[PDB]
Amino acid sequence: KLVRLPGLIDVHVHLREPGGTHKEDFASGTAAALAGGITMVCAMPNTRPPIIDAPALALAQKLAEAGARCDFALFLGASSENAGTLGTVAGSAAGLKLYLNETFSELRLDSVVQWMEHFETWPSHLPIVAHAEQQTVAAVLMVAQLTQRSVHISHVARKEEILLIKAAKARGLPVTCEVAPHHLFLSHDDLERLGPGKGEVRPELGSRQDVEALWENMAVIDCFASDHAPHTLEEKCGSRPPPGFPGLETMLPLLLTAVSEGRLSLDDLLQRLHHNPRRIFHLPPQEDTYVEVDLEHEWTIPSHMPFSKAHWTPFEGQKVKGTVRRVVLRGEVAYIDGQVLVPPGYGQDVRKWPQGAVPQLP
Amino acid sequence: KLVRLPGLIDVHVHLREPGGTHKEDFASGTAAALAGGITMVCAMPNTRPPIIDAPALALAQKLAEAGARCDFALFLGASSENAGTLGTVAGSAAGLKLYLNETFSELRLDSVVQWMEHFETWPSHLPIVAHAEQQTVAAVLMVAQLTQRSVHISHVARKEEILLIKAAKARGLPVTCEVAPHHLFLSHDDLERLGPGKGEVRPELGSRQDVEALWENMAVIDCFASDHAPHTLEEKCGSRPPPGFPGLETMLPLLLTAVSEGRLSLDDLLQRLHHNPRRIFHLPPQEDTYVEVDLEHEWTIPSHMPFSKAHWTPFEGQKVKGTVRRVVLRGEVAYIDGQVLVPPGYGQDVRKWPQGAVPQLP
Ligand SMILES: [Zn+2]
Ligand SMILES: [Zn+2]
Ligand SMILES: [Zn+2]
Ligand SMILES: [Zn+2]
Repeated sequence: KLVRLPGLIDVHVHLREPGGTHKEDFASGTAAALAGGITMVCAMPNTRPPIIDAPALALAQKLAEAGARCDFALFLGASSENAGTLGTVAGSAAGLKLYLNETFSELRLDSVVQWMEHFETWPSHLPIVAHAEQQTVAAVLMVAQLTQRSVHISHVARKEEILLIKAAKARGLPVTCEVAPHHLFLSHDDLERLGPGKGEVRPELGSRQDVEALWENMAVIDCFASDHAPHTLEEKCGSRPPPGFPGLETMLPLLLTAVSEGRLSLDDLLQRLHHNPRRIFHLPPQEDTYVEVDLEHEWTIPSHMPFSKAHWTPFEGQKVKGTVRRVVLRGEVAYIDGQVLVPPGYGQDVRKWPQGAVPQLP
Repeated sequence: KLVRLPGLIDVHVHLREPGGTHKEDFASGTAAALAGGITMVCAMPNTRPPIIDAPALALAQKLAEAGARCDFALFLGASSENAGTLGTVAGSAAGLKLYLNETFSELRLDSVVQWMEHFETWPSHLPIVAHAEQQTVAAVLMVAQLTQRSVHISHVARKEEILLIKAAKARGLPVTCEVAPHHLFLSHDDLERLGPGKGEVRPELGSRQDVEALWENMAVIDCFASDHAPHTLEEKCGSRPPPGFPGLETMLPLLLTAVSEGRLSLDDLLQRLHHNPRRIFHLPPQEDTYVEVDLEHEWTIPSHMPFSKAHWTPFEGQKVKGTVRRVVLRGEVAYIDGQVLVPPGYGQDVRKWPQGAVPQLP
């Protein structure tokens, strides 16, 4: 007996196109999404070139429309040069992303004053997301208060961070956050097995106490999102390992295992992979769209999942219970038992749908 | 014709006793203070042992009462172990100091949650000061708002920081700040001359644009304070140079030069070295206490000033106009033209004066 879920949404994926297509592209990344029960993704802007102006966004939109197999929205990225310049294209994007810790030259912000300028200039009704670790979470929360608006904090990984967000919410501040599966299901205890190269991710893997704190504070977590950050094994095992893990194909199976063990409910899961992503990012419903999962099937995560070009996974060897059996996207069968059945280009930009525009005052 | 000033206050000095007395002690540091026209100092807690509990404070109080030549108050320091333990001695201290960036093991805080615990437990009517650089200023401001109280930011050094504080003040937040003379009178342009060892200080020397921003934003600066941080030349020129500059003997001459050039007024100076320190830290007046200065005398800063055991200065070679001629402290001549005339032990703990206790609700 299969369980029918709505079409799940991952608001944080790196699909590497343009410019890193050996790591992943729209076609491979969205195949990975569908196999993981995800029917809509929001793609991050740290591509090459990065999506930091209108021409780069226009290119990315066409690459996505031609390559995506599931539906999508594309983030714009904040730079040291583009505050006050994105107003005409802002509404066509998923939102604006600020990289406040380690980043590529083009997305580096060298001053909190630049963060303020973005919060002041980006349209007030549109989403802003920050990669912010440790005290940077407190800092960007301050900037959000000074500019009187909301902020979404990406991949919370530490007890310190989730307790700070909890305290902010207790004071009624408009902050939401997400947590990635590797910060719920891996810790320092796994670095031995992974090694210093594969184990490289940002935010870094937490202690057992960090992991326990995130579970204890599940009520504070608004969304789950993969931070799918594909890099090849050659890159991860090399001399200058880039941070990041692939995660689209493993996220839902890991979380379904946790549901089966009673660590959270099916509803808790659907709030965090469907309802809260919709409401925070103003993402539209998808008609005739659903995912069928088998909660009984026990399997072991292999050395690589079938679709991501990353061709490795940090969850290798973990036992899971829960499998995606079928995905239907807008009335077409998109995935069955290991086979993707919609072509590159089937996916659409949800921000171009009438129901996908963010409502605003005239 | 000499100008009579009130007794000036430096709220940020490191006098190194106990535990670093080769660098400075209470007797030498307060001689330096008097020679710089300073009649009251607030001593920082990063001594050895650091002033992080009642026994250490008790020892420091006796060392100061025996050695100080001018009046003083002593800070307590926040640690990872002492939140909630300082209530009985808190009122006897200048305030509580948090070291939020680089620090010794004992004063290191590893989580913003620890900062919050201190803001929640330290008595609400007593001062809290933070060493906070760059985004750390935004972070500690957030903690101050979450806990609904004030904070004083030490040595603001950058355009980024002063503009952040300016924006916070425009929103009516209870934040004050101070700037040190090296961040007004030295910059990157001086690193050539100083070298990488002598030039080591935290916050680091700013760009010319940072320096210009602090002057342009003088209205935002509540206090001047030296951050007198004596280290010997051997230490500064050695393989692991500690950060910090000596500054008590040079601060007032540098600032008087700026007054003579019309860069700020005499009143602007007295607000920042007398009135605002009194009101922010609830420091009492000193009876029959005053400083006589000569604003006409031009001289060149030598390779070392007479009193600090640091026996070097980063201002060597700068031309100044303005000299301290006489200091009277509580009715006794304390300093005349290069000679200190009150003995170690003349100085008193102002927090023990009836007028030096901080008023509170019963
Ligand atoms: Zn990130
Ligand atoms: Zn990311
Ligand atoms: Zn400091
Ligand atoms: Zn200091």
